[PDB]
This record gives sequence, structure tokens and C-alpha cells, in this order.
Amino acid sequence: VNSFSGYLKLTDNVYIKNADIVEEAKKVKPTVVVNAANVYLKHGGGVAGALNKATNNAMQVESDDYIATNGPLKVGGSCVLSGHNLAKHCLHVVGPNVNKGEDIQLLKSAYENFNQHEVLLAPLLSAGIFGADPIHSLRVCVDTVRTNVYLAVFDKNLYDKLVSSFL
Ligand SMILES: OC1(CNc2ncnc3[nH]ccc23)CCOCC1
Ligand SMILES: [Cl-]
Repeated sequence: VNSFSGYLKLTDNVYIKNADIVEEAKKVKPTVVVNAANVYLKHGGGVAGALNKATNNAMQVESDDYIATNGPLKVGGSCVLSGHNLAKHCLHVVGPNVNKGEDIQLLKSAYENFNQHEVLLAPLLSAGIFGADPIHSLRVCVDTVRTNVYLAVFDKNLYDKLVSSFL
């Protein structure tokens, strides 16, 4: 039993809700919140910009030190950093950015990072400003993630379409 509330159950391990991931994280304080990161951990917009703003830029400060030490992530890769005031940990996961020409096949590799964590609050990878089809992202999530994932979908209109078309 966990403290996630109001989710629709899609499969044995995948749950979905119309919610602002920032507000969800502040309420639940989950062990792991997933950020929709880029390889530079430049949290300028989308989910990443919103999560960073909620940390008063502390996420960006930590991220800049991480990059200065380690260099960029790989598309499809991830790193675990602090969750600041939002979660115990933040799993920064890089889905492919379609608006950069990146190979959508890497979306499965990106979701595989979730399997290293027993429970996660997460957005749909590569959705929004990363340019992928969210229906496809949800399908890849369900077919790749085996741990317990709670998906926050900000757009109410998009949430209803994902549920109604879910196979
Ligand atoms: O959910 C999508 C990604 N964007 C966010 N998701 C959750 N919480 C958020 N807070 C700020 C941005 C944001 C992906 C599916 O298409 C709709 C947008
Ligand atoms: Cl977005």
C-alpha cells in the first residue's frame, strides 16, 4: 500500500492520473520522481522546467555540478540525483526528442531505467515538447516498465484520450 490517490489502474503495475506532477510530488513526496531530462540536464521548459522551478533552481545547481563532473547523459540514459523538496530522489531520464531528430526506438531504452526503482511518479517520456506521440509513449511504458509506475498527465484533454484509446 502506498499514498498515491485517485489513479486509474491500467495494468498490473501502471497507473494514470490527470495531474500536475509538481503538485503531485509536493503532496506525495514519493521516493522517486522522474524528470523529463535532456542530456545536458538543462531544465528550461516542459516538465523539467516546472520541476526545477518548484525547487527554487536547486535542481539546476545540482545538475550543473553533475554535468561538470560527468559530462552529458546518453539519450535513453538516466542519473539519480536529489529530489530536493519534491521527492527523496529524482531520476533524470532522457527520452528521445523528436524535435531534434532523435531515434524514437530509444524510448524503450529510456523506460528501462524505471525498472531500477520499485515505485515511481513519472510523466510520459518524450511527450509534450519532446515531440513524440503520447499514445505511443504510454504503450511503450506499459510494455517495458515492470515496476510500479504512477503516471501524471498534465493535460486533461490528453488524459481522457489516453484512457479511452488504451488497449
Ligand atoms: O504530460 C505531458 C508532459 N508534461 C507535464 N506532465 C506532467 N506534469 C507537468 N507539469 C508541467 C509540465 C508537465 C506528456 C503527455 O502530454 C501532455 C504533457
Ligand atoms: Cl511538456
